[PDB]
Amino acid sequence: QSVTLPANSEVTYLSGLLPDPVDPKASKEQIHAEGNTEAQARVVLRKVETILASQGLTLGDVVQLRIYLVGDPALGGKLDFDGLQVAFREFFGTQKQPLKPARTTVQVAGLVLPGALIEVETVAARAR
Amino acid sequence: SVTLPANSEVTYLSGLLPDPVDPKASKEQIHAEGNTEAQARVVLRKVETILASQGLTLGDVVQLRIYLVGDPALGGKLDFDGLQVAFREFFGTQKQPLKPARTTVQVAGLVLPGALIEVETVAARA
Amino acid sequence: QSVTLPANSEVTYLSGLLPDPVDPKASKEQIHAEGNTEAQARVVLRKVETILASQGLTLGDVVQLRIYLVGDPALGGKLDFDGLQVAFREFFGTQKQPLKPARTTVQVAGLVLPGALIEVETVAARAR
Repeated sequence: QSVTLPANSEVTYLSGLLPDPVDPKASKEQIHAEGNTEAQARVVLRKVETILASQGLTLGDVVQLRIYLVGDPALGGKLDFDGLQVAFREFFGTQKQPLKPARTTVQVAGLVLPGALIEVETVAARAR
Repeated sequence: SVTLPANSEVTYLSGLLPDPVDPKASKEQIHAEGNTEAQARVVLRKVETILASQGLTLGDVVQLRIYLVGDPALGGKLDFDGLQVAFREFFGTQKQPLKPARTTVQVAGLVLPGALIEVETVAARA
Repeated sequence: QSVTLPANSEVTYLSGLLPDPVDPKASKEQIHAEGNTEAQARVVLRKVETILASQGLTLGDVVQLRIYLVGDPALGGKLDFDGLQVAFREFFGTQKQPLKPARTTVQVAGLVLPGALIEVETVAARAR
């Protein structure tokens, strides 16, 4: 629905995050990601957690999540939203972390990393 | 461009979709219908209503991001004019003349089949 | 990586910026932009520079850059990330302007200006 930031909030913007290449040491021309949308989303949400934690922030501090999916051929070229929702539910609305941010999921035509099916963009804010 | 004073209270909405043509139909048949003008009218009303339930109006909007899909009924063509027909009913009006920061891009699809528009909103009251 | 704003920040939101059409007075049916991604990104990033300067802001004040690319027909419909990077680096991470904002680059299906290969959306803030 909606999230409201107090005027005393400290706001942190992340770059869009992609899954890790299977070999981060591969050449610029063979660097690529593997896995289906659910697997890749799980990797990317963990990266968000890790980056946020290194700032003293938690997944409960997320105020806005923008998720860009690439269509999966097995799904008629459509975005794999069900795969995404599985991973997303492991990280948000659970008991370790109950909160859910404002979010948006759209199907894009492509991402910069070959084989990547998901990129996530994050805004977090710690009230004060 | 819009500049927020440092005393602003800022609100983020989730992306908003039009309503399915049959919300009780099965999981694979859920879908939206209508052209861009009609679907934009449903979505902008949801934005209006959600904002009102928080004490905010369309004048409080600072950033509108609009994702359009090509219209299947027109062979996948982008119906930007339809969007602008609906959009003008809500913004740049006389009750509230101001214009928010906005972005309109054509995405490949939305999570609701047949949906041609999603709107993402940022609002702030001093 | 990440950019975090103190709660003293004044935040500025720009509309998405497109490259200029090759004939701004051409018909609604022939209006179109030209050039490859690197050329257009250089035009679009300049509009960001110019608009910020007119607001008392600099490119170092940019906190978030969202870049939407259209696939280049000359690239089989692939996004021209290398062209984008050439242009982007003339503007961010230089020696006069060292800062780099949180950014996201994704490939969309289309933009509202035919022939446009890039739109850039900007959020800026000067701390106080």
